[PDB]
Amino acid sequence: EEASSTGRNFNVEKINGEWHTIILASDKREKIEDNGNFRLFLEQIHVLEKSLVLKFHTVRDEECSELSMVADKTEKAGEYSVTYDGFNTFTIPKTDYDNFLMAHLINEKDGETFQLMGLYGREPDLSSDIKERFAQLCEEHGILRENIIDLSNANRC
Repeated sequence: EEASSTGRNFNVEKINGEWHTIILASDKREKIEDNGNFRLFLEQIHVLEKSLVLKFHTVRDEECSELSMVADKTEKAGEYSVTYDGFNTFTIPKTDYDNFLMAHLINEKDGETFQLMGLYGREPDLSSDIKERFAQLCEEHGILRENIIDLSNANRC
């Protein structure tokens, strides 16, 4: 079964655990390119009562660096917020819990904004069919495929 974090049947505890950044997408490509602040490699999601603890690592000059963030539930069901290089809110428009998780995020910094979409997998890669479903979801948010970056052969340290 698949669900949306904003859906009536969403079970947040089922997204707990191991996750890997498979593909990142953005309408501001630089944010997820080699030195962008949003090229984050997810490692796990710890589901709490009113928040999610996200553990990521970044890379610079082939060197991994750990970083944790706490995303708090907001007044909108299925929506979380977190301060990081500006103010961010995100939802999970689609997840099947056991294979993939697709997140849609809005960042607001210095009076501006950009969208970030992420495809995370329980394993360090996902099937071409799931990757195609992600490209369709990105398209529905106005993000061109050329702004979608597959990081599957670059997510391990």
